[PDB]
Amino acid sequence: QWALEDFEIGRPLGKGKFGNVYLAREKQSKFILALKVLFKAQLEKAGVEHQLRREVEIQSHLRHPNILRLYGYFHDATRVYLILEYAPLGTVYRELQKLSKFDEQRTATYITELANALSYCHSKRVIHRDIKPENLLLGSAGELKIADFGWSVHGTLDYLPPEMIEGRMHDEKVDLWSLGVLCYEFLVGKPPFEANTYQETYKRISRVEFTFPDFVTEGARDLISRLLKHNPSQRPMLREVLEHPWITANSS
Ligand SMILES: Nc1ncnc2c1ncn2[C@@H]1O[C@H](COP(=O)(O)OP(=O)(O)CP(=O)(O)O)[C@@H](O)[C@H]1O
Repeated sequence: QWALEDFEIGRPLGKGKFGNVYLAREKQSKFILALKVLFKAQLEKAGVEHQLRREVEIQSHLRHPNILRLYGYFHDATRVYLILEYAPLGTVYRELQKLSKFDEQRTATYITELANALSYCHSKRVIHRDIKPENLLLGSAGELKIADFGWSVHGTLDYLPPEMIEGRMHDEKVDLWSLGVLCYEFLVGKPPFEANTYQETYKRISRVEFTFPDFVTEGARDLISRLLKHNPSQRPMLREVLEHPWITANSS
């Protein structure tokens, strides 16, 4: 379909696992996009050549103002290139280092943008493992865009919920956990179950051992508490998140 020839490639936007993401421009149209290079090599030799074909396909056909568009793809000798919407304000990760914590307005805002993006994603039966802040890009007006592609129906642990590490059966509730983690991390500046070892983060996640710094408000504590429940069934539905004294008081 497309080829390396169709694009002027520019500066590096960052390094991924299996290659880098370049800034690029389609020549006939001068459309500005991102162009993700993944080497066939470290997909062959990591057992994922299968895995991405599925994520692409899932991604290939879903569309939402807060989900990163995949436009298309192609390949050459030993490289595969994906073709992405380009997010100019980078990752929420950098925004979080640059700022350390987020105020309640922006935090509630991002959680709204996410719930939406996710409830739409629920409406078509899709889900999310790698739902973490380095996988959250910011668009030209300042809005979230999920950029991790994420699965349908069957690693650092900070963002995994209990059900996925104790090896159990797991459903859309997984995303509810992620929002609690993401919410906590936006406000506090670090994930609720952070540790220095994989093996402690497990106990910490398994039991749901987290505490709040003094500066975190009764209303946030409540939402985060509702979201971070060991039993998945006990966690809310996304509409209850959206309509929540706190979210509602603080979003845009
Ligand atoms: N579409 C885009 N627009 C702007 N910047 C992007 C982008 N895609 C990627 N980047 C930048 O390049 C980095 C590497 O890409 P990406 O994060 O997708 O790699 P990756 O999936 O292999 C590892 P992970 O998903 O865990 O971060 C991103 O963290 C981001 O800084």
